[PDB]
Amino acid sequence: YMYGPGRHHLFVPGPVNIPEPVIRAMNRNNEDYRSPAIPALTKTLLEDVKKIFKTTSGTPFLFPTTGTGAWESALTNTLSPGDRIVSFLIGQFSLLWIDQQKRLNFNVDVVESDWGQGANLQVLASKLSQDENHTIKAICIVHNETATGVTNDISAVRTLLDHYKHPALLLVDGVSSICALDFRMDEWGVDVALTGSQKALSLPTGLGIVCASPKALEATKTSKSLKVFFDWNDYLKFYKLGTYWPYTPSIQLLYGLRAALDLIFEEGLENIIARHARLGKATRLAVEAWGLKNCTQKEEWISNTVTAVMVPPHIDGSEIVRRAWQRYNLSLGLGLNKVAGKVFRIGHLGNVNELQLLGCLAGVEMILKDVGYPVVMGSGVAAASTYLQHHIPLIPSRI
Amino acid sequence: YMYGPGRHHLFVPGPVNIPEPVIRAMNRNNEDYRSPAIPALTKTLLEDVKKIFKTTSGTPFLFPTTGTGAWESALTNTLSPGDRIVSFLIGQFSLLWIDQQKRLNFNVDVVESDWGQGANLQVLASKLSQDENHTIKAICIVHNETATGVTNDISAVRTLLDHYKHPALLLVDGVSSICALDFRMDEWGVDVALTGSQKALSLPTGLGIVCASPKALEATKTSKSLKVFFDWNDYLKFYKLGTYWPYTPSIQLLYGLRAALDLIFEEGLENIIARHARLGKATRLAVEAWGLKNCTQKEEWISNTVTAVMVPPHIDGSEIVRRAWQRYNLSLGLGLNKVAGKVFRIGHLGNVNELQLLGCLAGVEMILKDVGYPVVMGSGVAAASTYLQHHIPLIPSRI
Amino acid sequence: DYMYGPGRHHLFVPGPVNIPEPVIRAMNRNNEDYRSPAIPALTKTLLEDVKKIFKTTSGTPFLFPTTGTGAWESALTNTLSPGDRIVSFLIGQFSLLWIDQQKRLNFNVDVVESDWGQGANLQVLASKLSQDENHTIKAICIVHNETATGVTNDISAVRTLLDHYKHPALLLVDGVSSICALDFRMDEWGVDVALTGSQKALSLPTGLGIVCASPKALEATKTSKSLKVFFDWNDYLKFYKLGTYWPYTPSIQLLYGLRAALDLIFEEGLENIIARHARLGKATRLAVEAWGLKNCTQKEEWISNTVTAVMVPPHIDGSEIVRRAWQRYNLSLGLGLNKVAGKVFRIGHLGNVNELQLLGCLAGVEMILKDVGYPVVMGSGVAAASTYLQHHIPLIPSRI
Amino acid sequence: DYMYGPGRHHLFVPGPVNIPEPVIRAMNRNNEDYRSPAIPALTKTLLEDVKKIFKTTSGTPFLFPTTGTGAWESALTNTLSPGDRIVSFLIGQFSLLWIDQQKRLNFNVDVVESDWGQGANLQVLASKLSQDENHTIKAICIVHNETATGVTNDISAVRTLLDHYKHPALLLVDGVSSICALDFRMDEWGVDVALTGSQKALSLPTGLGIVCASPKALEATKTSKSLKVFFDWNDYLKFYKLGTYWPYTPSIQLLYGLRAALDLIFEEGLENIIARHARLGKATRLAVEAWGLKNCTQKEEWISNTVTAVMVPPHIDGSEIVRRAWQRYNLSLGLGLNKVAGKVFRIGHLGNVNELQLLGCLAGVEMILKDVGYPVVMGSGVAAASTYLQHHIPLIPSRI
Ligand SMILES: Cc1ncc(COP(=O)(O)O)c(C=O)c1O
Ligand SMILES: Cc1ncc(COP(=O)(O)O)c(C=O)c1O
Ligand SMILES: Cc1ncc(COP(=O)(O)O)c(C=O)c1O
Ligand SMILES: Cc1ncc(COP(=O)(O)O)c(C=O)c1O
Ligand SMILES: [Cl-]
Ligand SMILES: [Cl-]
Repeated sequence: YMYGPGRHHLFVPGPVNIPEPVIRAMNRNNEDYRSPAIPALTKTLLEDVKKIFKTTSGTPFLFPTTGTGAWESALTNTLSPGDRIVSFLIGQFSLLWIDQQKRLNFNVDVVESDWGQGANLQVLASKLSQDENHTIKAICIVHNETATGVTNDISAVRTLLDHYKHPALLLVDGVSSICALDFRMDEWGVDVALTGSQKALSLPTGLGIVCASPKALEATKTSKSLKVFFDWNDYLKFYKLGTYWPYTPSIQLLYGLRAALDLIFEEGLENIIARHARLGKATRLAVEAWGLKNCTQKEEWISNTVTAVMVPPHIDGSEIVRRAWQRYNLSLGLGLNKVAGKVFRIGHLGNVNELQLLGCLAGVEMILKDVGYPVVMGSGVAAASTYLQHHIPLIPSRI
Repeated sequence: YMYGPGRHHLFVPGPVNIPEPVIRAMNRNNEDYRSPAIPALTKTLLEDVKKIFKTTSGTPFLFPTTGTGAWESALTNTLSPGDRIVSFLIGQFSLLWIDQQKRLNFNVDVVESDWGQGANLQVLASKLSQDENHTIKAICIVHNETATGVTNDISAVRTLLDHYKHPALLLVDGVSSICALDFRMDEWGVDVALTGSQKALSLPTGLGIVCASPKALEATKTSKSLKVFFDWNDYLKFYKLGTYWPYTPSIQLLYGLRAALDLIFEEGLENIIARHARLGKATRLAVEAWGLKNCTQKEEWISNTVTAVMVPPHIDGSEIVRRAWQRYNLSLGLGLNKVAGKVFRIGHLGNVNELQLLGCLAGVEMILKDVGYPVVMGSGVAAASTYLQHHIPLIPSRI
Repeated sequence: DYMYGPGRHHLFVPGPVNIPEPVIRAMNRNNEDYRSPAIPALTKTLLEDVKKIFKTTSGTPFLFPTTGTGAWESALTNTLSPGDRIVSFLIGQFSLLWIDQQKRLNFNVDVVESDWGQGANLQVLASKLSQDENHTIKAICIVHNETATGVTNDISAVRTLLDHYKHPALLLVDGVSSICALDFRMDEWGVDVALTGSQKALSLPTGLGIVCASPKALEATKTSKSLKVFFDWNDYLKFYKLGTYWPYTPSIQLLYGLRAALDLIFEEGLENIIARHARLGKATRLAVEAWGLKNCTQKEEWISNTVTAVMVPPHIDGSEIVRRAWQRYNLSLGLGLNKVAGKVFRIGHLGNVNELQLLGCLAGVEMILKDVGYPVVMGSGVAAASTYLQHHIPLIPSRI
Repeated sequence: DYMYGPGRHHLFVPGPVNIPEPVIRAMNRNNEDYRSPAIPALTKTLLEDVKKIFKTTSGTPFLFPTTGTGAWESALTNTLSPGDRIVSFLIGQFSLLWIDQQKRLNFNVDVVESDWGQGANLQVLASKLSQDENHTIKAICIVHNETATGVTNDISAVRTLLDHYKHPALLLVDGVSSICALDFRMDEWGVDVALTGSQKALSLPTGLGIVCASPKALEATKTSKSLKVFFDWNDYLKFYKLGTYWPYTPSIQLLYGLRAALDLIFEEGLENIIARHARLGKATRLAVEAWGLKNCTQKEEWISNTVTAVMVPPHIDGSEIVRRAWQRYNLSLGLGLNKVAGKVFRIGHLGNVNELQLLGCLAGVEMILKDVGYPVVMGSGVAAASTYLQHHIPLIPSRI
C-alpha cells in the first residue's frame, strides 16, 4: 500500500513482531475443524497454555476474538447484572474495561489514579474492610496499563483479600503482561486471567485466551448475565465430547499458537521475562539520557513491556509519531486520551532483540532533533548499549 | 500432524479452500492498526463489501469474530429482551441460532419444519395476519441451511411482510450463501444480512461480516439489549473519526479480504453464482446416478452450496466420512444431530473448480463400495461430467 | 496471479510437479548467511540423507545450484576428456538433448537409436561391447526414464552386459524423472554417476541439480581433461574437507526446502512412494485402455510409472487437447515433443500427488476428448482406474 | 528454525541480502508449467524491464538459472576461444576467483595485480594497450565492485583508455555487488557483457545469474570456439525467436520473485536506490572513522557504497568479531577472506535495507568492539552516522 524501503520498525505495544517460524506455520490452507487432527492439536494447546499462566488448576479457553472480547467473556460468565465490582481507572485500557463493565449493567466502584500511577490499593483496603456483607463480588484490575507503562502488584491485591477474609473474585487483565512479565495465576489466586494473541505471544490478532480457576467455574452456576458466543459452558460441553470446538476456530491461528508456544519453551519463559526486563531497563536509561521523563511516577510501577515518554509542553508527541512513520519507517505508540500529545510510547514487547531496539532508539534521537528538541546525538543509544553490553546472554543454541 | 500424500481434498461446507493469491496476501508480519495505511485499506473494504451484499444503503461492519458472533451482533443491536421474534427451525444451524435467541431472553415463535424442508411461510403468513398490534419485532431466517442443503426464498418473506404492512425487521443468515447464491439486500429489504469469512469468501475463519440497513440502524436507538464488543455504535464512532477500529483487528485478514474481493470481482459475482450452480447440479446428478437420495425434499429448496446425501438405513453415513479421511485424504461433511448417521454432506462452496469436484465424486464411489453399497463405478462421475462438458465456460483470461 | 482461473490449477505435466504444502512453508524464509554455522550443519545432514534416495553408501553427492541439464554437463566434464568415445541411446527428446550436449562438448558419441516408444537397444550395445577389445568405449550414457515417451530402461540389464563382457566403461544414468518415483539402486547396479533434478519426484522448485558419484567416477576425475569450473567436483570436495561445503553461494530457500522434502519422503517411506507411483501409472494406463487410445510405449517391459504418453487417432491434434485443458479446465498436460508432436499428449503422474487428484485429471481428459470430437464413453476410464485403485489404495498410517 | 535466536536476525553480510516481504510473498507459490502460456508472457516483461537496471537499450539479457560464478563462466565461453589473451585485475578474493576460472578455462590471462584495498591499476592497463599493436588482447575482465575489499573501480575510465588507444577489446564487467546499488551505465560505458547475481542488490534468493550482452558481444559468439551447452546463449536466442524463451526448465518462483523485485525497484526509483546506498555507505564509513578504525579502501576514489571492509588493530582477530556477532547479538557480518583473513571484518549495506536497520547494526558493532577489548566510546559511531543521516534521509513519498 504505502511501501517504504527496508523492514518496517514496529515498536507499538501491540500488535507486535511475529517470528518468522510462526509466519511459516500459519502459511496454510484451511482444514476441516471436525477432522481428528484439529482436536488432537487443540488438546496440546490447552495443556501447554496453562504453563504460561503458571496454573495447574485453571481451565483455558481459546476464544476467536480480541482482548476486548476476552474482557466480556470474563465478566458475563462469573457475574450477574447489578453485581458490585471494584476496578481501578489508571489509564486508557483500564478505563475502557470500566466503560464495558458499566455498559453490561454492573455496579462499578471506580478507584481512580492519576495517569502514571498504579492502582490505589489503600482505597481498596478501605473498601474491603467496610464490606461486612460481602457485597463486592469481584476485583477487576489491569496488570499492565499499556497507555502509561504502569505495572500493578497483583500479589498485593491477594494479600488484601486474604487479610480481610474477603471472597471476591480476582479478574486480571494480562493482555499486556503475560509471556513478558512474570504472571502466577495459582500463587496469586487469580480467578480469571486473560491475554490477547497480538501482544507478547507475538501472533496475529484473533485469539482471546481466557483461563478460569475452579472458583471462577463454580461462579458460572450463579451467573445470570447473558452470553452465548462467550459462554464457557458450551466450550466445556465440547471438551468432554472430545471435539473441543462449539463453533469454527481459526485453523491458521491454532497452528500459529503451536509454533509460538514451541518457541517460547525453547527460549524459556524465565529467559523471555529477563529479556523484556533488559529491553525496558535499556529504554528507561535512554529516556533519562535524553533529559525526558518517564510517565511512570514511581519505580515500583515500572513496566518492562512499554515505556511512555513525556515530552516538554512545546513538543507535540503526536508529531513525533507522525514523523517516525513518514520519514523513518518506524511505528511508535500514540499518547491516548488524557495523555494525548503529551507522550509517545516505545513498545518493547514480544519477539524483539537488543539491536532492533537500539535501531528504534537511534531513530527517536533523530526525530527529536527534527522537532527542535536539543538531544545530544548518541547519548541515549550509548546509555542503553553500555548497559546491555553487560547483560545480553549468549544464544544457547549457538554456544 | 497426520500427514497424507498429495493435496488434501477439502469438501466440507466450511471452512473452504483458500485461493493461493489470498494465502500470499496473508503471508505478512503484523502492522500498526493506528498507522495511516490500515484506515485507508479499511475504507476500500467497506465500500467493496457492499457490492457482494448488493446494497447501496447498507452499512457494513467487519467484526473480528465468527458467524456465531455475527448472529449475536445482529440480535443485540436491533432488539430488546422480551421482544417477540419469529424464526424457522429447519436444521442444525437454524436450530443453533434459535438456541442463541432464547439464551439472550427473546420470545421466539419457533416455526418448525422437517429436516430437508424449507421454512414454512404459510405459518408465517398466518402469524403476520394475526399480529394486529405489531408485537413481532423481527423475522430471523437462515437463507441456506448448511446441515440439510436447503435454500429458502427470502423474496417471499418480503412479499408477506409488505402484503400485511408489517414493520418487522428482516434478519437473514447468509453465512452459507453470500458470494455463492444470489443475495439482494436492498431488493429483498433485508435489514441485517451477515456472512462468515470461511465460507464462499474463501478466507480463514475470523471475520463476521454484518451489513445493516438504515432501518436496522434506527432500531439501535430503541435497542435495550446489552452489548459492547458487538456494539455497532462504537464502530460508527470510529468510522466518523476516520480510524474505523474501536479495537485491534486482524491485519492479515484485512489484506486477505482485499485479495479475496479482488479475485471475486475479476471472476465476476454473476459468474461465481453460475459456477456454484453448475457444481451443485453436477453433484445432484451424480447422487441420483448412485441411486441415493438428496435430503432436500422439493426442487424449490435445492442448495448450490452443499448437497446432503441420504444413505439407506444399513449404511452409516459417519463411516463414509471416516473412511474418506483415513484412506482417500478427503474431508466430507458429517450428518448433524437429527440426520446424524443418516446423511453425509458434499460441500461445493467457494474457490473450487469442476475437476476438483469430479475427484471428490470419484472418491465417494470408491468409499460407497468399501461400505458394501452396490454402486456402478463411474456412473456418478459420468453423469456429472456429461452435464458439465456442456456448460463449463472458457477461462476469459486465457482466450 | 497471471491468467487467473477459478479453483486450484491441476498440474499434470511430468515436471515441474506439485510442491507439498510443508515444503512451501519451509522455503518461506528470508535469506541467511551461507558462511554462518547454521548452513554447513544443515548441508551436512542433506548430503547424508540424499545418499539414501540414491540407495548408495559408496557415492558422494553434490547439490549443484543448477537444473537437470546442468547436472548432465557436470557428469560429462568431470569424468571424460574431449575425443572420448561414449555410447548413448536416442529414444526420445531428452535422450536426444543429452546426446546433442555430448557432441557439443566434443565427445565421440556412438549413437544407438530406437523408435520413439521403444527402450534402449541392448542387443546393439552387446555387439559394440563385444567388438571393443581395446576398451575404447569410456562411458555408457543412458536415460533411465525418457519423459518424452514414457519409457523406462532396465539399468540392471546394462550392468549385466557390462559385466558379462568384462568391460570397464563408466555407467552414467540420467534419473531426472525416475529417482524417488521409480526404484533406483546405485550401488547394486554399479552406477558411476547418477543425477536427478529437484523439480521432479523430489517435488521441489527448479534449482538443484543433484549428482552422485561412485568412487570409480571420482577416480576418473584425475584423468579428465574436459574443462570445468562451475561444475567442477573438486571445488566441492575441497570445501567438504574444510567443513563449509559451499565453494559459492547456494540457495538458502532450496536447502531448507530439500530438508523438508526429504523428511516427508522418509515419513511416507521410499518403498511406499515407489508403490504409490505404480498405482498411479497403472490407473492411468487402464484409463487410456478404456478410452480406446494407445500407449506410446510399445512393450510392457518399458512402461513408465512417472508419465504416460497417449497416442491420439489421426483426426485429432494432441496439441489441441493440451490447449483445451488449459483454456477451459485449468489443467496442465504435457505436449508431444519433436517427432511425436501433435501425435501424443502426456499425463504426468509423479511427485506428491494422490489418487483423487489423478482421478480428477482423468475425468477432465474424458471431457476434453469429447470436446475435440473423440467418441469417448464418459466415465469409462474413471471406472477402470477407480475399480483398480479401490483394491490397492493403502490406509494412511498417520490416521491409523 | 535451526540455531534459533530471539528477535529478527540482522543480516549484514554483502550477499545474500534481505528479501523484501512482498518478494517473499510473490515466491510463495506452487510450481507451474513452464511451457504454459503464462510463463512466456511473464518472461517477456522481465527481459524488457531487466534492460532498464543495466541502463541499456542495445543489450540482450539472459536469465540463467545459476549463481554469479555461473554468469562468469557464460560470459567467458560465449565470447572467447581457448588461448585468447585476457587482461584482468587481481585486487581481492572475487577478482581472484574470476581469474582462477579464466585460467582453468585455458585462457591466456594477463594479470594486473594490486594490493588489497586498492583499485585496478589503470596505468599498467594503458601501457599494455599501447604495446598491443596487433590487437592480441581480446577482452578486459574487470570486477566493478570487489566485495572482499570494499573497492569500486571506474568503469568509464577503462572505456576511456580503450577508446584513446583505439583498441577493440571486449569489456566484460562483473557487477554482482554493484548493479541496482551503484550506478551502472552499460551503453554509455560500452560494456559488452555485464552480469549480476540475484542474491545481491536485487534482494532475491540465490539462483539467477543475469547476463546482458551487447551487439558486439553477440557478434563475438560467431568466432568463439570455447565449449558450452548449459551456458550457451544461442540456445536462449533460438527460444526467444520461437516465443517460448526457455531451452530448459526455469525456477517458476524466482521468475515471479524477480517480477515483484523489479516492481519495487521501479516504485522507489533506481536513482533513489543509488542515493540510498550512498547514504548507508557514508554513514557506515563515518561510524568507522569515529571508532578510530580504518577503512580497507586506501583512496576516496575507490570507496564502495555496498560494503565496508574494516581493518582492526593487531591485537584483535576480526574473525572473533564475526563469531561474537553471531553468538551473542544475532548479527551476521562478513569475514575477511584469504589475504585479509583476521585483519578485517565486513559490514554489508546493500539491497532492501533502511537507515534504522543499519544504525541497529552499528550500535551492535560498538558493543562487540567492547567485548573483544577495543576502547570504543559507546555511541560515538552511531552519533556520527545519525548526525549525517538526520540531514539526508528523504521523506517516504508514499506517505506524502
Ligand atoms: C491491557 C490491554 N487490555 C485490553 C486491550 C484490548 O485488546 P484488543 O485490542 O485485542 O481488543 C489492550 C490493547 O490491545 C490492552 O493493552
Ligand atoms: C448457515 C450458518 N450459520 C452460522 C454458522 C456458524 O458459523 P461459525 O462456525 O463461523 O460460528 C454456520 C457454520 O459455519 C452456518 O453454516
Ligand atoms: C529425463 C530428463 N532429463 C533431463 C531433463 C532436463 O532437465 P532440466 O529441465 O531441469 O534442465 C529433463 C526435463 O526436465 C528430463 O525429463
Ligand atoms: C563481485 C562478486 N563476483 C562474483 C561472486 C560469486 O557469485 P556467486 O556466489 O553467486 O556464485 C560474488 C559473490 O557473491 C561477488 O561478490
Ligand atoms: Cl517434459
Ligand atoms: Cl562475500
